[PDB]
Amino acid sequence: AKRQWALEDFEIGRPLGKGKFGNVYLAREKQSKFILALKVLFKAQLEKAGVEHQLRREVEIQSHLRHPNILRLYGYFHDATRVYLILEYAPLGTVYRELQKLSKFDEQRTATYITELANALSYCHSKRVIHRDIKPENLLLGSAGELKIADFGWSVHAPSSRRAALCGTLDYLPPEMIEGRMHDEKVDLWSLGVLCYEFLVGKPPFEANTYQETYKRISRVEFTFPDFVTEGARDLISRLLKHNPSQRPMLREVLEHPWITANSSKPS
Ligand SMILES: CN1CCN(C(=O)c2ccc(Nc3ncc4c(n3)-c3ccc(Cl)cc3C(c3c(F)cccc3F)=NC4)cc2)CC1
Repeated sequence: AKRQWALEDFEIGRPLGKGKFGNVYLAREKQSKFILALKVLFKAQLEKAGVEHQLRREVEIQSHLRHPNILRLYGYFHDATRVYLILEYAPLGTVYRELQKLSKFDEQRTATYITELANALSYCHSKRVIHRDIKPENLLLGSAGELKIADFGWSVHAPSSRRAALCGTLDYLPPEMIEGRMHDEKVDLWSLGVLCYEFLVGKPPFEANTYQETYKRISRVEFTFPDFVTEGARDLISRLLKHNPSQRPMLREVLEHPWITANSSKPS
């Protein structure tokens, strides 16, 4: 006799954004006045796009994860024409918007994000959840500025025009996935390397003018740092962006890396 959710349970307020397949609203649960983000998906659009499967998979995985740096799915329900996801509201919005605003983050902000991300991924891997999307546009910020990995990235339009895709997003694809090799939890360490670089620099490390060059840069691991990137950061990013997934660090080594601990001092 779990909770049967119904639309009637919520007061809906201002739109927070348009998705590919519907909209997200600021909402309150009526009795409690608790604030949350209500995501509405239109079944006819889900069907047209062939994405129901993505939605059942994530809802299943997501309903079972509880971690302060993973955006919580509190529940879901549907009617004849709509699916509703009752999601944690992150008041500070996306990390991507904040990176656009600032162009790049400092070392403390970056290293603190990486700690949060490493903790969340390490929790995911302990539940056999692998290959999480941690692109900036899929990271939200709580009221204390804590990072939250968002659910259901495929339901939101990719940035502006900047990101190109293939079997996923080109800029974040690891070499093992583009040389058709087997892939495992070690993809998440590659992602973390790309993200750390993007945080510090303001663009991802293999960004190129064509789509085939971006691909060659990844497979060859051709990246360089702007002069302002400090040696501890270069060291971490270089350890994360190893061509061979096996030589990528464990998440615990990321968490105890001296650059991370010098710059991420917030008690976990
Ligand atoms: C006062 N202003 C300040 C500026 N604002 C924001 O930028 C902003 C945007 C969103 C939020 N918070 C928030 N929290 C949770 C979620 C969303 N958005 C939200 C809003 C719109 C859309 Cl389209 C998606 C999502 C996603 C979400 C997702 F499901 C996948 C990937 C990325 C996401 F943000 N998850 C749920 C807060 C501020 C608007 C309000």
